[PDB]
Amino acid sequence: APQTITELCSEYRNTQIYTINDKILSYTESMAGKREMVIITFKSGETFQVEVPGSQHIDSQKKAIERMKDTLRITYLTETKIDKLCVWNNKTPNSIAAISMKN
Amino acid sequence: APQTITELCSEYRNTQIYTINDKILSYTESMAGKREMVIITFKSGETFQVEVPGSQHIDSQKKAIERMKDTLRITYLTETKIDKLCVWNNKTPNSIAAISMKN
Amino acid sequence: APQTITELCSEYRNTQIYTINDKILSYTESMAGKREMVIITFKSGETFQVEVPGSQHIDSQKKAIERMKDTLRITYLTETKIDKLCVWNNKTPNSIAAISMKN
Amino acid sequence: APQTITELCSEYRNTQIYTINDKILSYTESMAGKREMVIITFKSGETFQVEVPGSQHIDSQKKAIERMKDTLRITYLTETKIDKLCVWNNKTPNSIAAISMKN
Amino acid sequence: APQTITELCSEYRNTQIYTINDKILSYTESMAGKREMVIITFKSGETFQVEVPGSQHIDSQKKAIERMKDTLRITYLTETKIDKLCVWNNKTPNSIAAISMKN
Ligand SMILES: O=C(O)c1cccc(O[C@H]2O[C@H](CO)[C@H](O)[C@H](O)[C@H]2O)c1
Ligand SMILES: O=C(O)c1cccc(O[C@H]2O[C@H](CO)[C@H](O)[C@H](O)[C@H]2O)c1
Ligand SMILES: O=C(O)c1cccc(O[C@H]2O[C@H](CO)[C@H](O)[C@H](O)[C@H]2O)c1
Ligand SMILES: OC[C@H]1O[C@H](O)[C@H](O)[C@@H](O)[C@H]1O
Ligand SMILES: OC[C@H]1O[C@H](O)[C@H](O)[C@@H](O)[C@H]1O
Repeated sequence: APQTITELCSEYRNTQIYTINDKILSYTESMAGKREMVIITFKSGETFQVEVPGSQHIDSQKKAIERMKDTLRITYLTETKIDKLCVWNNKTPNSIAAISMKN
Repeated sequence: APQTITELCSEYRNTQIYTINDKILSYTESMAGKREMVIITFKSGETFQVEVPGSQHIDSQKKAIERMKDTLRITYLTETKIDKLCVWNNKTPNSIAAISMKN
Repeated sequence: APQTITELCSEYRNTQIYTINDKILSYTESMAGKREMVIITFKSGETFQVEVPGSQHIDSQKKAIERMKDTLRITYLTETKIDKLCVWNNKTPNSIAAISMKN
Repeated sequence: APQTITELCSEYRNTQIYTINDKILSYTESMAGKREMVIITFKSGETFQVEVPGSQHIDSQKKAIERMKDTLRITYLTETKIDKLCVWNNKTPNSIAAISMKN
Repeated sequence: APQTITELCSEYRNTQIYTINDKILSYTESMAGKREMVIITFKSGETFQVEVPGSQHIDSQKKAIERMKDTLRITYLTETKIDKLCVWNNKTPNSIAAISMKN
């Protein structure tokens, strides 16, 4: 298995690493139908989503999507610095595939 | 996908944005049959609900309804300021579609 | 839907509101067979349970019973003040239907 | 239903209350197959388990076993003092049936 | 049942104890398909994973894998010191079987 977020991210096409090195500025959560998602922003203005679960996801990703949203909320609330995001860049806002944090 | 709670809110009929800019003043949770819901209030006097799951909701909203209640509870306990609420105004009290928090 | 805990409580038979205006004094949780329940007490001497799930509950209450136990635990741990409890008075100890918190 | 951990523990024939009055010293968690369990210790040296699920349990205990492990972790992390443990003392380590905490 | 992580770790082939005695340096979480996993690192240079669920896991391990990831997140966020890890050494990076914390 990969040993770093960059190694993992490189296994996928249409992805890139953002080096965030910052805490989340805003957290947005929606339960509206067909928009069941989370959006985060940083003081850089950069904005990222956890996508609504769809047919682009395999069954094993369903729990992992829910976990990713749990992680972003608690990351927001604790003011924890995010190090990198691995994101798909074929989505607007770019879509999170993985996150890393260091202290 | 939308980039902000206002953009997302505007995709739905019968909604409006409340700019709260404040922590939750009271949190109410019911496990009484047919009233399995959460109600929050603010110092300003406003009251909002997370509706009981019902036939107006689509399957994808089930998990998101539960997440929203989770979010409201930890937001309350941590005295986290809510920025905006996207609510449906055809319900009494108005019904939460989305929330945002800024730091 | 109701706007307050008292409104909600009054929709049900065999209920009453206790005004607690205090943090939980003690929290007890059991995984013992037939006694899978939570008990809370207050310095006033007042004791309440979340009932063991049973045939008196409907399916929409299953998640909500688990949520209520979750809420009592974290409310205890954080020394959060409880405003009111809606309880069923045809159980001993009285059984929690709904809870509100407010400082 | 019981109103205290003592009353509850008295309904079982191989149980014992351990008066702990202390925070958890160590927390151990395993996901190893057939050893999916939690072990806690205290400075007194006293060691306790949440048993692996099996035929010593009835179905109603399954969610409660997961809850109890959730409780021990957050109790450990928050340095929360445990008052009492009701345990089955026919197991090594003694097996947790219920927990109480007071402040 | 085992009374310590050391005893437990000894019941498995291809495992060893790592004495960590430190907080986690970095946390990585992926929801990318076929890489739904968590990676942790320490200042010692060691890297460990919670494996992607797979045919090597038995049904009783599926909730325990999710729990372990939950534990690693909150341990990271709270700067909690890890005592030992029981890991499988037939995986790269080595795969977490059990964790102990004291502190
Ligand atoms: O999500 C939509 O596309 C939608 C379409 C038509 C009505 C609508 O709102 C109703 O359902 C929501 C919950 O999804 C809420 O209860 C509103 O009060 C309803 O009007 C949403
Ligand atoms: O929720 C109702 O409309 C209802 C109907 C009949 C009985 C009832 O209360 C009983 O169940 C609650 C749990 O939902 C509690 O155990 C009471 O003690 C029971 O009487 C509610
Ligand atoms: O003594 C009793 O009344 C009693 C009832 C049900 C189970 C029980 O203990 C056994 O099961 C628990 C877990 O439910 C635990 O493993 C004990 O070690 C078992 O003896 C006692
Ligand atoms: O697994 C989710 C992933 O699925 C595909 O790879 C898409 O191209 C991405 O944009 C993303 O949605
Ligand atoms: O239970 C998980 C465990 O399963 C097997 O025994 C493998 O050999 C280990 O590498 C580990 O993956």
